[PDB]
Amino acid sequence: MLIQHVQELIGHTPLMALPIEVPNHSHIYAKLEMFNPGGSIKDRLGAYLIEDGLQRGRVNAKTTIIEPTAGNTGIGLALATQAHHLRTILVVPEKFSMEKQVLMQALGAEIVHTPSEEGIKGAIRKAEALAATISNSYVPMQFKNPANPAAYYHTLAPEILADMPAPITAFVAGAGSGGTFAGVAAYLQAQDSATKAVVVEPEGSILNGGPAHAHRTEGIGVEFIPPFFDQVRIDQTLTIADNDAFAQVRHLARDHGLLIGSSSGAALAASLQLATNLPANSHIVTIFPDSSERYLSQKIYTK
Amino acid sequence: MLIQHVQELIGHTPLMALPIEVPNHSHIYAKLEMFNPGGSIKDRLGAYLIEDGLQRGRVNAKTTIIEPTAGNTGIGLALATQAHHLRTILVVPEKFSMEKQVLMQALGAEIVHTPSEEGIKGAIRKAEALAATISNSYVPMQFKNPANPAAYYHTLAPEILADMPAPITAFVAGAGSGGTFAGVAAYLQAQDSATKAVVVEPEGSILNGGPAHAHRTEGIGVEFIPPFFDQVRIDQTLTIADNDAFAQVRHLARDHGLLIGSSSGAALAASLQLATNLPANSHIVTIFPDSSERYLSQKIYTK
Repeated sequence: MLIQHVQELIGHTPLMALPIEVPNHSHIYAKLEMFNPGGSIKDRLGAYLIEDGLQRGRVNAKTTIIEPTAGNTGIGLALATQAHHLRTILVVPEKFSMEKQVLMQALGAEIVHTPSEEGIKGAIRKAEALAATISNSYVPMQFKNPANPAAYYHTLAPEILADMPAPITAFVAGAGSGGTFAGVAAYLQAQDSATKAVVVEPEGSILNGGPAHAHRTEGIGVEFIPPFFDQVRIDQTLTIADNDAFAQVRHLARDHGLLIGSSSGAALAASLQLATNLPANSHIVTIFPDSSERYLSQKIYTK
Repeated sequence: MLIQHVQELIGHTPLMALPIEVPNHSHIYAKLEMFNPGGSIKDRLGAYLIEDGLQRGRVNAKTTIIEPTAGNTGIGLALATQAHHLRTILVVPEKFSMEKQVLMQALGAEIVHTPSEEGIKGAIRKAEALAATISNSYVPMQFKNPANPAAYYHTLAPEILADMPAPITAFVAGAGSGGTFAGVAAYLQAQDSATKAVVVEPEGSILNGGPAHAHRTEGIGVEFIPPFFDQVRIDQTLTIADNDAFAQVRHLARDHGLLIGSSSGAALAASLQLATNLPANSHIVTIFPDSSERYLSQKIYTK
C-alpha cells in the first residue's frame, strides 16, 4: 500500500463476481478497470505502447509522441508519456468527450482538434500529417499496432485466470479497436481452447453486417474489421441496443453501487444474453472499461 | 483479487510518498482516498454511520435514513444504505455539487432540495423537520455524531501507521465537519504523543479568526467549531488561499498524474508550508479526500 508513483496502481484490478440474477443459474464476473489511476483500462494500453516504442528504438528522450484518440487512450497514453518525460500531442475530434479532453490536458498533453464530422478517421489523418512535420516523432497508432492487444495479453488476461474460481466458459468484451478482446481472448484460448470468445458491438456497427450509424454507447464501435481478430477464434458477435446498455448502467448503480460506463452496460447486457444460450452453471468473464463519472455531463443515468 | 461486493473495496487505500520537492529535505505522504468505490473518503463514513446506527438500536430494516449533505457524504451513505436495503432521503442545497447529486440519485437515494442561500444549515433544519414527519427514521447527523471521527480512528488511522516507513512528525488534514482530522489525529497521537496535529482550512473560515466568505475550495470549510476537536491536541491551524490549493491540483496532475480535488490541493499546500517550519528530514502525512474528476464541470483545472 505504500507507493511512490500512480503507475504502481495500474493493473491488478478487481474481478467482481456480480451478485445479480443470471440466466440458467450461471455466473458473470467483471474486471473493474475503472479502478486504474487513469480511470480506465487504457492506463494499461498507454504504458505498453510507449514501452514497445522504446524497445523498438522508435522513441528517444526528445521524441514527440503523436496519437489520434477519441477518448480514454489519450488519458492512458498521457499518463505513460509523462512518466517517461516524453512530449505529447493528442489529436482528437473537436467536440468528442469533453471531460476526457480536460484530463488529457491536465496530464500535460497538448491537444490538436480535427472536425467532428470526420471522426477518428480525420484525427488519424491529421496525426499522420503532423508526424510528417516533426522529424523526431512517433505515432503509436493504436488501431493497427499489435502492441495494443499485446498490452492486455500479458497483464489483464493472466490476472483473470489468477482470480477465477472456475474454468472460463466464455469471455465477453466490447470492441472499439478490438485490442482488449483480441488480446485477452487469445491468451485465454491459448490456455484453454474450450473457452468461447464473444465480441460485443454497440448500435450501428458493421462487425455484424449491421447498419453504420451513430450510437449512444461511448467507447466501442468498429468502422473496419480490427486486424487483431486474427489471433482469436471468435465464436459469436453480439449486437447490443443502447437501451439495454444504459439500463444495465442504471441497474448496477442502483442495486450494487457499481458506477460503470455505457460500454460496460453493453458488455453486461451481452453477457446476460449469452447466459441464456450457454449450459447452466456456466462461468462468463467480461470487462468494464471505465466509469460513469466520466459521462455525468452526458446525462448517462437519465432517461 | 476476487470480490463479490463493491464494499470490499472500501478502505486500505494507498499511502503515497509524494515524489515532489519538499522544503528542508522532508517527506510528504498522502492517503489517496479517491480510490474508494464511491470516489471519496466518505465511503468510510457512510458505512460506519450506518453500522453505528444499527448497533445503537436506532435503525431497523424498515427505517428511513435521512441526512443533510452538501457533497460526498451523500454518496458514501447511499452506498452503505444500499448494502443494508435501507430507504434513503438526502437533503441537499439546490445547486450544490451537480455531479455528486447525479451519483446520489444513481445509488438509489431520494433527494429533497433546500434553498442554496441557506447552505448546509438549511439542509440540516429540513432534515430534522422531515425526520419529525416520519416515525421510523434516523438522522445520522454527521456534523454532531461522534461516530464520524470514530469511522477514521479505527480504519484510516491504523492504515497510515501500517504503511509509514518512519515515525510521523506531523499529521495534516482539511476540516469540513472536522471528522477526518479529529479521528485520525486522536489515533495517531494516542500511538505517539510527539505527533503534531495540524488543521487546514480554506480562506474564509472562523477556525483561524478569519472573516466569513465563500471560497473556491469545495468540500472543506468550517462554520462553527467542530465538537470533535476535544480529542486532539491541535498544534496549529493553517489557512490556505484558493490560489494555492488549485495550483497544487494543476501541478500534481501535470507532473505526477495525480487527479486530486481542490481540498486535496489545499492539504498539500498546507503540508508544504508546514515543512518550511519543521525540522529537516521530517515526515508529514496528509489526506487527499477525493478526485478532481468530480469537479470537471466546475473548471477545476482552469485558470
